[PDB]
Amino acid sequence: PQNTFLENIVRRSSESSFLLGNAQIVDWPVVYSNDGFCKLSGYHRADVMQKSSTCSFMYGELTDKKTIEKVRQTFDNYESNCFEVLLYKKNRTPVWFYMQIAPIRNEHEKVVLFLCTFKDITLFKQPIEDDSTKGWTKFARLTRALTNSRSVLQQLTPMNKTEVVHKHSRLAEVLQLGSDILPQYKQEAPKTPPHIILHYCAFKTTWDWVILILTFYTAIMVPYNVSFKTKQNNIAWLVLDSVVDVIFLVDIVLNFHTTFVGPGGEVISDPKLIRMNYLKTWFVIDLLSCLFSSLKVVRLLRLGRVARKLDHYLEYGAAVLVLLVCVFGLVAHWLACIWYSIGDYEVIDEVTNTIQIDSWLYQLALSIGTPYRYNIWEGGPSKDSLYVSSLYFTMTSLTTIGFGNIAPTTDVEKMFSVAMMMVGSLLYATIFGNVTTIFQQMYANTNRYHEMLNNVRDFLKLYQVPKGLSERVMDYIVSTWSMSKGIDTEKVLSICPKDMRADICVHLNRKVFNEHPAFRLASDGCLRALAVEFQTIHCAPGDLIYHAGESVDALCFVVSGSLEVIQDDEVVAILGKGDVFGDIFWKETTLAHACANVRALTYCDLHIIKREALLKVLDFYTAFANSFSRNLTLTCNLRKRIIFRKISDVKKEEEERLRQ
Amino acid sequence: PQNTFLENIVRRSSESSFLLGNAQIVDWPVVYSNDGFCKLSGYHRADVMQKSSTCSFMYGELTDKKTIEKVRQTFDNYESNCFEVLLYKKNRTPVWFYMQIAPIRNEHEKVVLFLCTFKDITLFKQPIEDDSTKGWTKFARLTRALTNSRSVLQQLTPMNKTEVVHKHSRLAEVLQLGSDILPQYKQEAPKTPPHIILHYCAFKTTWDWVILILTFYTAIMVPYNVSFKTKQNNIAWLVLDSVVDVIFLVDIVLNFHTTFVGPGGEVISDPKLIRMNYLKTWFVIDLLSCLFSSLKVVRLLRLGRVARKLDHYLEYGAAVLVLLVCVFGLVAHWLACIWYSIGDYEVIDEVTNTIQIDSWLYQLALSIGTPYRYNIWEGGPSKDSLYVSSLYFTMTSLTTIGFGNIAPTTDVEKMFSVAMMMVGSLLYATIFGNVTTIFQQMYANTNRYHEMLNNVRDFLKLYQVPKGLSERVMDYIVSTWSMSKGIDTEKVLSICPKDMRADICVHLNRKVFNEHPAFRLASDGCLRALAVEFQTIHCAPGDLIYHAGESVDALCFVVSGSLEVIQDDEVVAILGKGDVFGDIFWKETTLAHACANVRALTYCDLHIIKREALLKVLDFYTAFANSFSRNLTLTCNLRKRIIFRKISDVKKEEEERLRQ
Ligand SMILES: [K+]
Ligand SMILES: [K+]
Ligand SMILES: [K+]
Ligand SMILES: [K+]
Ligand SMILES: [K+]
Repeated sequence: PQNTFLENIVRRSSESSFLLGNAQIVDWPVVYSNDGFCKLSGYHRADVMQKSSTCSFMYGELTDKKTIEKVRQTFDNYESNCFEVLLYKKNRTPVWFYMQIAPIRNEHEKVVLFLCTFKDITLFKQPIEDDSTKGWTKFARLTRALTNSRSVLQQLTPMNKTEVVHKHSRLAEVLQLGSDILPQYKQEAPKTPPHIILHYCAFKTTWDWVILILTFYTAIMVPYNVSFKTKQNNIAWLVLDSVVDVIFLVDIVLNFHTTFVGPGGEVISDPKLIRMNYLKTWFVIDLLSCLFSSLKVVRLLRLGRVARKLDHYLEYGAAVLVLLVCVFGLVAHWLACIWYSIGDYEVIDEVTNTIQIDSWLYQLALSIGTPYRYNIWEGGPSKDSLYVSSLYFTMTSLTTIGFGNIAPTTDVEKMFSVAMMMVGSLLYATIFGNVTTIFQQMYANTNRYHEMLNNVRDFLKLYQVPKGLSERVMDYIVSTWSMSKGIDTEKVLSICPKDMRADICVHLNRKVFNEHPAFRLASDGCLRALAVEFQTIHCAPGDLIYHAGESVDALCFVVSGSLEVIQDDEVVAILGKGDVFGDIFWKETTLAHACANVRALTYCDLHIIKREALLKVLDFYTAFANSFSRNLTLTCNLRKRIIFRKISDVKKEEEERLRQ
Repeated sequence: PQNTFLENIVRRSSESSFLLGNAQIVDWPVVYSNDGFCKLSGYHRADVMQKSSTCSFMYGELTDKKTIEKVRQTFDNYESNCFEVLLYKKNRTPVWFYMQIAPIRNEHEKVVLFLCTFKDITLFKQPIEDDSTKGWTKFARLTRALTNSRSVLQQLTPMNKTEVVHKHSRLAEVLQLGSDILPQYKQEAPKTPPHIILHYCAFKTTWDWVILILTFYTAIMVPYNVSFKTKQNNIAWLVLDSVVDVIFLVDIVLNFHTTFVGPGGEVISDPKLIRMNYLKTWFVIDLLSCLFSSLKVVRLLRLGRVARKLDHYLEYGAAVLVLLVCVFGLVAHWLACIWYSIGDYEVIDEVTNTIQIDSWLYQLALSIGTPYRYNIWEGGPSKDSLYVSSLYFTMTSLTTIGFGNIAPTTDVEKMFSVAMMMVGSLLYATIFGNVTTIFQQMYANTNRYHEMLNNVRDFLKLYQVPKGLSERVMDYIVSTWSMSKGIDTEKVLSICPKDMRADICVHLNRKVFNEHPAFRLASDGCLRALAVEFQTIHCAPGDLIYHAGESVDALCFVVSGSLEVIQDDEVVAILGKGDVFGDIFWKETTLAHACANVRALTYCDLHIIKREALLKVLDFYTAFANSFSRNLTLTCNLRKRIIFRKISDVKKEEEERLRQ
């Protein structure tokens, strides 16, 4: 979903000098300048920007005031016209210009920009200049000013009294561009020329699936008709072939309207190139396949379409397995057809008029019960029995089972079965390799988890870590792999450079920004920085976050669970569900000693930010630092001690005081 | 094993304002405050904490002194009562409050906290105020003070003379909460509602195994009865089916009392949701299976339970192999049943009254010796021979052996055996893939070791490292892989963020803390820092730790073996089993030159700490730095030289002195 607007303007331009300027802002500042206006006026594309689009920076002394009034009025209310003005270049050279103001609409019909096309008509008019010494100086400059608009555009009548003709041509140009000057500045979808269908359309995929099914049907049925002679010839079967043939012809015609995917880029929608691409790639095979025994067997070339279209599916693992099973079936069928052809050729020698005992057809006739008769020769098995027998034999010989009811006994059958085995071994090996790769795909991840589990267990066993601490480590490993399922956040967030990382981190830390009053006067950039700098931790019951002597260097926000801050074996604070603790880092500049132990009661969830990152962020943004200081109050400051004296000690010391 | 105490209090609360305060500490400081007390008094949950739970910070001028005496007495000795007091909000607004003090017991019946529930009865009493100008000001505030306790709690009789009714309701509320106010603050185990059994209980796993065995039995026996017609019908077999059916009905009833595991969380024990979950997931299959040929064959739907329950076992590698072997056996049995059904249907055409020679049953009858008789038709093989023959054939066709005694010869048998082969190829490929994955699991680790071994050997051979140094490198590689078995401590310790790392490191370095007088006045935090900062090394006989010019930058503790410090080819120190050497880093601030070579005599073990980490730790903790300086004496200081003059030189120079 691009926003191709400059590309359309320059494609339509044919070497123009458009001067896109903003509309909603006062004075209509210039936003963009083509590198054709840098030569028509001498102003580079670094000072023309942010200047008024009324060309107030090129208005001089003898400029027409009334044209200034007209252009001011045209800019005032949104309308398009055409004017001829007399401006000055960077060298204070008087030059006549043609201006073609036109507004450009937004997505929902709003004026956003004002496109100002400029043309040069210096040689086409009389630019009277005062600082001249000879008459010829009034002529040569005309050739100097106009070079790409005289010998290129209007050179058929470059002689006098043609100025009115030039004005008429300019008027015709400006009148017949009603919709060409408004390309609808908007983020639109890709567009295609008429009578062109997208290769990824909803209709095209269904057409491709239909073509695949029909190609499979042809591959199944053509060898059967070639080998078993069919010879039924109904009217309910000769029309299906014709329907399939006309469908394939329709597909050949329709493939000329397909958007070829570019070499690493995106779709290409130029009919002058798609035709040539198809002709050079795959117009010979398609024509040959869709054109006697040879004419009817050449139709197996339709598998080229299946080979071409199966590229995205071949990436997967199960799709290759299904494809291999299908080709296994088709190969078995084709070998069955060849085997029956051999068996039919071998029986009944024609030089003599006897029947061969060697052929598998005669042995099959003995084993079924229907023998041959007559001596022309008639009898034998039915037409279904022959095909079922052939398929059964070629399936015994491809799966490496080989029962032995139907087996080669003639010289030709043996040297054909040798090739059958040579092909079948490779096919079977391919299937086995695909299956084992498919299994390894998932057992790789499972073994990756179990290897870490076993390594941790063996490390704990080796260094004789006492029971009660090994159990906690094992439970933590199991629990974290159950919760996260092996998905590491850092590896995923390393990808997607820092435009989606900030948004993802803001979403992850939404519970400490939405439900906390401190992060309420923060700009988007500051929130992005804080979100990418927090990181979060998960606790377990009994785990300690800070001990009695650790250095507090992180502000911790509690979003789930409950914490217990205990000092001198006495509970002094209970936290949970929206409490912040730690130390006041931004105004102390000294790491302190955690005065109390912070234990976890239930399964907690903390969003802790390190000291250095927080200080860096608060130093970069000044106003937010003041807001953060004013609006944040820690519910448990782990720097100062709470002074108290226990009741049991009071009662114990009272007795001693009474004694003395 | 959570400590859900606040959750129980807030669940029982029904929008109360409990004010949990400590008990063992004098004045009973407030520990936790609900975010319902921040509006009943205006005190935020940042200044109410660490204040006396006697509400001394809200006691005003006209507060009842006698109620103060009662609450002081109630806090003095551990007892629970209820009082009505007249307190002040943050805006000095007189407000009547109901206080419901109650102690909370520890695990072993000890008073720990004092829960003080508060209620507002402002509109329910007459709060006389002095700073008033009109009578109506005495009424509107009543609507302002009470909003969530008048229109929500008591709105059925909001008229005069109902104050006594309100007092009676309050007394009834306080009297009938004897056990609800004491949730036994304690780290307890998960609890379940009555008549609910844990899904991981010791009984549930046995029940699941029994159900698995019975499902396997049904899958084995139902097709046999369907296909071979059985027709024995004893009284010792019709009751086993009934017993299994009632057992499965009992299981269907009992599965309504199972704790479903939450989506990523832990068990869910709400009967109103487990029932709906079971009904939506798996109540149709279970009902259909446990309900003619169809009614007796639908029982194979019981395999859904096996499919569901086998999720944790499917992770392993050998369990999948056992499952695949079992399904191989069951598939062979089912194909045997189908094969016998086909063979029985084919023999003896019923249109005529003859016997078919094609069927495998007739060929089997010929090969055994028992033929068919009569022409109704009687004879043939026994009932055991038919089943053994069918199983043998379908096992020859699944293992890709295919002897050929029993093989398809009829049209139906061939087109059934084709499907048999199509299934068997995939099954056999699956088994092979599983086996090779299982082998690769362990050969991956073995090859990982051998690849490093070969790389080291080839690197030593390539750069022609002289013999006597390559041998030492190879011996070190072999010895360290024998001792550690490929278990890297750093990779294991990277996991388990810094709460178990400190404990593990303290345990690993226990031999330098317990058996050394220097680490005897160290707090837990300092020991944790030192333990996580040491790292340890293993030596070999002949290896040198420090040379004659290296920079000493580590304090080394010897815990096993013996060291030899030699200077000028003379032994000047022997160390071992509790000796510390190195340099005095904390008061020199200059890296020195090791004055002597420290060789290893036996297989040593050192716990060496780098200079930077030790200095950082000793700079963070001040008192421990003084204790460490006072209590540590190095047995071999590798900064100062020992001045000595050898005896052999004395004797040699004596002769020269006598000569001159
Ligand atoms: K075989
Ligand atoms: K294999
Ligand atoms: K094989
Ligand atoms: K065989
Ligand atoms: K045989």
